[PDB]
Amino acid sequence: EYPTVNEIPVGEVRLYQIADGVWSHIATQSFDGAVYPSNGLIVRDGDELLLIDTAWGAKNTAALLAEIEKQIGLPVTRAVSTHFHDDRVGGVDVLRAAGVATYASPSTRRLAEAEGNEIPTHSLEGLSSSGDAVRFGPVELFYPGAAHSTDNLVVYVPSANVLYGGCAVLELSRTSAGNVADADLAEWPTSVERIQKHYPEAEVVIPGHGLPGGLDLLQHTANVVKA
Ligand SMILES: [Zn+2]
Ligand SMILES: [Zn+2]
Repeated sequence: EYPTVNEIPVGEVRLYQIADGVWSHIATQSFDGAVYPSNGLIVRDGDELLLIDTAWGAKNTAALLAEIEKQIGLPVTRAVSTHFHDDRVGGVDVLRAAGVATYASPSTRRLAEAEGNEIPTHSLEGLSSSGDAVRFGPVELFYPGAAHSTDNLVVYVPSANVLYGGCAVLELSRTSAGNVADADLAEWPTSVERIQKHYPEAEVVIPGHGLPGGLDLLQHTANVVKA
């Protein structure tokens, strides 16, 4: 009973319990002639919440904050954007106005600015080269290399062995790689292989869009991109 677009009223957000102290957030947005869902993550960080990614636009991100307060009731104090596109940074200004400290890699921040997308305030150090990993409260942030975008990060939650792939990871039902305009199609299968090798104990894998599954999403992603 993972929410899909037909279950999510316009401008609304649903939360889904992944594990103890780990939720995904699902919202929908228009893109290229269709309505897409997209996923973000919420992780308990002590007495606070760590947010991964906006809910794709200001409206959705406002709804996300209201839904978190209603369902969980701990303050969101920090947010990480996993790449520079609007399903990851669109809503940063809302998060900042709400008192959330926003974070992204230096590369994500530079690309966001160049694209005219919203810019997270704070730079994440130690993610500049492929294979780099840093701890950020209750998660590990990992830079696997260029894939969906040159800057894309993935997020691992050690307590629950949850791998959040963002848009570098495709849902099983995906037939195409989606928006490849900023992708490195040559490097993407290799970046996915670095994810597979780094997180062999992953039990849940959450794509940027659509249904969670297992490690199979990673192979499926490699296969689709190769084709
Ligand atoms: Zn993207
Ligand atoms: Zn996306």
